[PDB]
Amino acid sequence: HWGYGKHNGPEHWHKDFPIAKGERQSPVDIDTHTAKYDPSLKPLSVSYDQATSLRILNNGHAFNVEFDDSQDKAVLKGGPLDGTYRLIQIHMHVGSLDGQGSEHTVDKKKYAAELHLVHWNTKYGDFGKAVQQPDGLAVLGIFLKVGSAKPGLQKVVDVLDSIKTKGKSADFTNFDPRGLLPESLDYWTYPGSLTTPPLLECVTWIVLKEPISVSSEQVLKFRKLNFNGEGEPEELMVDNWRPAQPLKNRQIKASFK
Ligand SMILES: [Cu+2]
Repeated sequence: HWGYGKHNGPEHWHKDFPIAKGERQSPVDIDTHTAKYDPSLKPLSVSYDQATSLRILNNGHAFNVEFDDSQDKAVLKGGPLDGTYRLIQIHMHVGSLDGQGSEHTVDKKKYAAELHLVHWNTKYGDFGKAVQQPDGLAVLGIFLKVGSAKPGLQKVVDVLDSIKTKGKSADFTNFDPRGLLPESLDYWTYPGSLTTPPLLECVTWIVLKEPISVSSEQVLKFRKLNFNGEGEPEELMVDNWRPAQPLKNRQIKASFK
């Protein structure tokens, strides 16, 4: 199996999933001084108006909000993308200390957490088929930094008690993901992979420059989930992040100067 522990952590993943040592693995450190600004990139289009959330679940790796992706309700397009990408899931990578938690780093700096809004290319029929394509997924990464409480996240915060342990799930309809975005849509983009097994290199990464803020109380609560199942020794779901991987010969582009 796999996890974030000493014996099944990121350093062990390559034995079950050889692609862990591939050419386009994620996350990566974003060196703001070498990223290439590209004014040819069309603007990032986020259309979450009729988004329809379904459930929130603790799969032992993170909390996950699942959406109905049977139609073009909550979609992502524009930016470096060709076609339409449907939102299917949102989860969070969180640290144990405010100075760590994010998967992507900026000039080596790590944020307290990182939200990943996963979308898949509609020209592929469904998510399962999409992950098998180099351009099958588009994942929006949003950093979290301590500040004023974030209303959009309080919705999640308010339900955490119900999904404390691995396998627990709860109804999570009428959740508006628009509430998870910072003011600016400026971003960095590069070709990468899923950051948890199977680690398929099928995603176009779009990492927002502006982190959203969350209150200390909110962050504390997001660290109260468990990796373990109910009844087993309690293992706090903290530091469920994969460290930065070798960029190799990939170019990180910026949508802003
Ligand atoms: Cu993720």
